Amino acid sequence: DYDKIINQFGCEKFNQALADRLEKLSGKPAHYFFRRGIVFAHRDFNLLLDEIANNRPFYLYTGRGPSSKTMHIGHTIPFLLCKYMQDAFKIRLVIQITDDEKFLWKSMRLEDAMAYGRENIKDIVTLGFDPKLTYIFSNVEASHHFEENILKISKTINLNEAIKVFGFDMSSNIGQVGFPAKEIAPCFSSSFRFIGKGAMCLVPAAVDQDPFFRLARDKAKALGEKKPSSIYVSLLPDLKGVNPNSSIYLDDAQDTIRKKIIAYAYSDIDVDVPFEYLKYFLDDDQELEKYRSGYIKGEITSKEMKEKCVVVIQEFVSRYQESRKRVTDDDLRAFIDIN
Amino acid sequence: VPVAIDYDKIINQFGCEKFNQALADRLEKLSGKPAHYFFRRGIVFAHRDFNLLLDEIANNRPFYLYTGRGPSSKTMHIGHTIPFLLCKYMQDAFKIRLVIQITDDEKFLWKSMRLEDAMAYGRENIKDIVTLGFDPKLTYIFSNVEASHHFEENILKISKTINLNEAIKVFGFDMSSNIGQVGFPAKEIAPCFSSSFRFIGKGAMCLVPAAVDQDPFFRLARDKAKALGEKKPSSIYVSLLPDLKGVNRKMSASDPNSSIYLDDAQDTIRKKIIAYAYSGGRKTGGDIDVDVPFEYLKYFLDDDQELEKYRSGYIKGEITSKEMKEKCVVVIQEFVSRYQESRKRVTDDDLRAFIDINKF
Ligand SMILES: N[C@@H](Cc1c[nH]c2ccccc12)C(=O)O
Ligand SMILES: N[C@@H](Cc1c[nH]c2ccccc12)C(=O)O
Ligand SMILES: [K+]
Ligand SMILES: [K+]
Repeated sequence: DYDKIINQFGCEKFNQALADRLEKLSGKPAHYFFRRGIVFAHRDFNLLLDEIANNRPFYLYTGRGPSSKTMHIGHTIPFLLCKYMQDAFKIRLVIQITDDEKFLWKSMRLEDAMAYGRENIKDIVTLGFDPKLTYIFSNVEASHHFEENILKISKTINLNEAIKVFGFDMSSNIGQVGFPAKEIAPCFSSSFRFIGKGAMCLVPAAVDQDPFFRLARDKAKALGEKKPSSIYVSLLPDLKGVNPNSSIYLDDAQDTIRKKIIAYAYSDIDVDVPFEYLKYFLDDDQELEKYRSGYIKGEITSKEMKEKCVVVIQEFVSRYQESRKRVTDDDLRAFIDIN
Repeated sequence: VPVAIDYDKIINQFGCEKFNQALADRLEKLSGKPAHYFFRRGIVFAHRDFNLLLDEIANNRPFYLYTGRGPSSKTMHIGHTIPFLLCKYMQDAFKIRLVIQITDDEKFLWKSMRLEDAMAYGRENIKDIVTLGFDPKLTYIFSNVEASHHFEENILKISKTINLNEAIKVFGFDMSSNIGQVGFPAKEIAPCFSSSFRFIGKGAMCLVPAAVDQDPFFRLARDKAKALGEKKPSSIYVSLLPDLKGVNRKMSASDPNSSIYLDDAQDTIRKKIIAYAYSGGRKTGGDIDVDVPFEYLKYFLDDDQELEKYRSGYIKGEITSKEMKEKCVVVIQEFVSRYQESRKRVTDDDLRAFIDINKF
């Protein structure tokens, strides 16, 4: 229930007026995420759209927390949204890899969290962001470049707030408690040398990242910075239709994919996982529409739905692996270089 | 109580060991050279595991010193020089490394200050410290803001081992504390571990000369040593020089008029001491135990026999309070003057050598 999720976090409901505006402003149709309700919520997107209308530049900011097995396809969603956004407005993108957060939260040696951090970057670079417009960084290694901001953010946030907003308690470690300043800092242009002096930030994130951003927004004025704007993506469910072997991984083979879908995909179009997967990955609106119409009229079977989902997901992973196989460890360096 | 302090109540309220003359003797044998007068005159009163640091030395194992200063807007008073003098000595006696954390972060995080200022003040305090004349080849002085990231791993590892329950019980944090403050003790703890500095031997033991008010950081550091696979730091504690009325053995300054500052003119030093220094003298021997001028000498008179001569003479009424004050004036005066002429000669080249982690 998406209205209840919006109510709990207290952000705004996304709407199609905002998609039209974005389409109008980009001279190209809004990415289908905005059209299919995958982007369902926001804070101040209108204001970021106003920034584009006034031909002022904005920049994107998103993050990823390590915890490596291979990444699955659900993990690509905000990053795809950033790719489209970068390619539409040829704008800069900063990606935070939270090796520190994963270390501080999970039972994990730091070297491993950092090691997973690097693979996640290789995996993320795969989606083909512009190296001249994208800065991806490890927190452990590189959040000190905006140390001043971290301190400044940290000073404005008392434990009272930290607890209420994040649910810390007497057993939270003092790293966890300090960490939100490191997630908030990249929300401000002053955090990066390579970004214009008062560029607005746009933060595409799982809705569940919101508290960082309501908070960042509350402290912006006190810090003399522009309020970031944010947009939220629904989370792709696993194939059973929920949140192990029923996720679709980025290193799954073509046959592994056809297996997982035929076996586990729950098959009434509001409950149908194969359609839902299609909502997220099938490029063609006229095509997707055929299947929504088709299943609804009973002119298409669950067998056919599964199988169209199969080939679409197969087209996606195959594109991904074709690029992945070619990401050299040299290529990784262009993205993490600050200088 | 002007000079006299119940050192044992201070030692018990913290959980540390008391210093003894056995440890100074051990220090003499091991360095060949005599033990710094700090160790002989009661100024090093408490410690944790100094016997073990001595055992490291005796075992041809290296150690390093670590100490700190939070920068302030204000000129620091001569009291502030005490643990840094102890380091200068320890460094020269063992030709060992020293790391000095300037906590511009802490001062920013705790005070009503722009970060820019804390950092500026930090940079002045590095000039202030270098003045005391350390070995450029063995001393790393750094700002936390610029430089603590070279040990962000240790900060992160340390941060994992300290929960809020503990952070509060130990440091007195509350709901109105900011989250920078709460995380800060990991940053003070980190330099206790040789791995926090690339240029120090794999597992060299740390020795922290400190005000006892700093113990909680080190008790905690020692508690997390095993957790981190690191050697427990040793710690020795200095009794703080009192103000001229005695009493305020705070690193913080009470009534400026009753403290001697590193920028006081010679006549101010005389005026201040003669006017406000509380004396042991009787109405009409002398009461050494409360005599503030003698206490100052205990801290600053680099000559043992001359100290003994004033002590003796005082106890048997052979020396007057005016005379004790007088000698106290000359000693403080010379110390401040040598300090000030040294400050002038400190170039930025001097400074840049102390500041650069690449030197080692
Ligand atoms: N903490 C997030 C990662 C992250 C950091 N910064 C972000 C900004 C936007 C979205 C996500 C992030 C996670 O565990 O996944
Ligand atoms: N909290 C200390 C600063 C400090 C950091 N590390 C230290 C090590 C030793 C002594 C003091 C310090 C102070 O303001 O005094
Ligand atoms: K900037
Ligand atoms: K080391």
